[PDB]
Amino acid sequence: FQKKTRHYFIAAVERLWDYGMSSGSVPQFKKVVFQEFTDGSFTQPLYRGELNEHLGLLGPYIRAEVEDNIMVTFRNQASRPYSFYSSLISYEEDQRQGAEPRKNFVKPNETKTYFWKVQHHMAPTKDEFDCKAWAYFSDVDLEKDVHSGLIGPLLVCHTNTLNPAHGRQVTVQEFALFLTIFDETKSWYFTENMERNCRAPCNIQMEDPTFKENYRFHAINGYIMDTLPGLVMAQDQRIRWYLLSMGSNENIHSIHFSGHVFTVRKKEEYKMALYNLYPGVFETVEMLPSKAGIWRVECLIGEHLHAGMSTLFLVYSNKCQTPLGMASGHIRDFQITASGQYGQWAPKLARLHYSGSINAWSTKEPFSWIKVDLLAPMIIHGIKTQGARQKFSSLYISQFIIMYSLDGKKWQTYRGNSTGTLMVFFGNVDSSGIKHNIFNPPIIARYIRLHPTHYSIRSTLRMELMGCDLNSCSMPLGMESKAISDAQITASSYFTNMFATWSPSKARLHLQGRSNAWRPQVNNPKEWLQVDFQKTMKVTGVTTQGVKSLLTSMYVKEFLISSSQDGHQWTLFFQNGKVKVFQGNQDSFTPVVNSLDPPLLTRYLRIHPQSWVHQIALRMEVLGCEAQDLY
Repeated sequence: FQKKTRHYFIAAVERLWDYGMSSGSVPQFKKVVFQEFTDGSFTQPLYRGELNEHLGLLGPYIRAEVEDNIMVTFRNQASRPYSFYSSLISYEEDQRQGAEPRKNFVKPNETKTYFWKVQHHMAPTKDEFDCKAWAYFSDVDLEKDVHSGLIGPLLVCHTNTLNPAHGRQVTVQEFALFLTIFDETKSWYFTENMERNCRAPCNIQMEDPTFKENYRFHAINGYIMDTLPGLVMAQDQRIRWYLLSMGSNENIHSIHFSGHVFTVRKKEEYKMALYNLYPGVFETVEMLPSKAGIWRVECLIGEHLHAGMSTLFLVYSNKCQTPLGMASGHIRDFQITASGQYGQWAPKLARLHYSGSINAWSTKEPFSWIKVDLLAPMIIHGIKTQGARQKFSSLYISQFIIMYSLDGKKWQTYRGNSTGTLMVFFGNVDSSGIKHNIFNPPIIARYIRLHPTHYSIRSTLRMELMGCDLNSCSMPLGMESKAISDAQITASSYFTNMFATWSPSKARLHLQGRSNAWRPQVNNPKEWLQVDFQKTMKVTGVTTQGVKSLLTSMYVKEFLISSSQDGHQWTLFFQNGKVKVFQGNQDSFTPVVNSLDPPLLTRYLRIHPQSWVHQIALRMEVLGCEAQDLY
């Protein structure tokens, strides 16, 4: 094993604070931020990827192991000079000095570089977790420059915990949360007060009730209206929260995650439901978010919640109404083929919460649709839909219909609970409106289409899909295991006397007994066996088999299948042309791998025998799963 020298090429620059969710007269503000750069030339702006966009408005992640080397090669690009400071900032030796000027000061365009051995002084212990949290910031004006925006996260971990892939991922997934009430009586804000807001209409509210940050900025970062973007994780892959509070002396932030419970190491580990974040207390805390859906982080201190802390997060997965991974799924998955175009393009980047100005789907086309391929047959319980924000303009989809496909070939429309002809969905009201439409129940698709019925200024959408897995279903549905009850299967008829009862309940793949299968009362090709599923299912295929009656051999050679949603009237199974002549059995044992070209959407599944051997006789199984459960 080795040690590593890990240099971070980092600078300070401005831009700042977009509001643009929904809730036009938005101000510009112009505070400072830390920024990662590529090298010593300081050119490439090191594009903040989907995996750390939550980080947004503060600095990048500086990271090391125990016996390691940390290096910062820093440039300042701003008006006030700033600096780089943290707890282990091991400055060495003495000098031919005048009472030790150990003052860190970094002038604009000058390059102050410093590097140090990270000793076990910063390190987590055996009683602790994989990695500890620390803060870096600017020490020049440590009152102002924390409100100025120079907040930074530092991660010190155990040896053999990081990767060649950068950072660590061994069942991890890490997010820093940065709780501060910001204020502009601090950093340079004179160059904001009469820069923007004022020209000839000015001279309104000096310091008297104008309090521009106590008008707004309760930060969980600085994307902090009631919403910040990239809090994206799996419901099993057990997440580490890096919770640091900063700011002034009221900046006690009592934070929780509704529906979830976390575990905090200290001496031993003990289990907590909310944490009181104190200014200068840098916490590391873990959870296993086994409640799938959509939640939020909030500071539960009354007044702080009611001015910008009700901030979302999203947990994808299995168990089993989970997101399908519009954040953490596929970097640029499926989209359209023609129906989607504005430069700022289609899915590609139409994901729920995704930040920036180039963000979401965007078409001024009356005949529009988007289309995801879920790569597999999948459960989809619902959809969260949301709009995007323009120049000064609110723009979303207000109504939509959904279509889906199981194959790629034959699509149809959708129909909510007894609704009418077509299921009309309500969309957003605004450019934020996380309108979590559940599909009451089902859709086993692979492909989903969203078509707008009405729009604002364009057909504009970003979204996330709910559901899970089936069970990835070349798996038995429950005829062998008997998850499908003996009450839950009827046939057209059954053969019964005294020595035998060949009831429909017995049509199971490997059954023994005297009457060990289904047989009808007489032998017709308009006969049938019917599985009721007490909820709506997907079918991969039907595995058929015959009977060893001790008398003679008995099996079904050829058959047809019918489906139904109501349970009473029947739409039957077709090829590309006429009905499907299914190839079946030849013996008293041996099961048949008999699957469907379109996989079947159905709650009611009927076997219709055609040709047989000696009598019609059936043992069987269904391969499949649900998706959801009715209409």
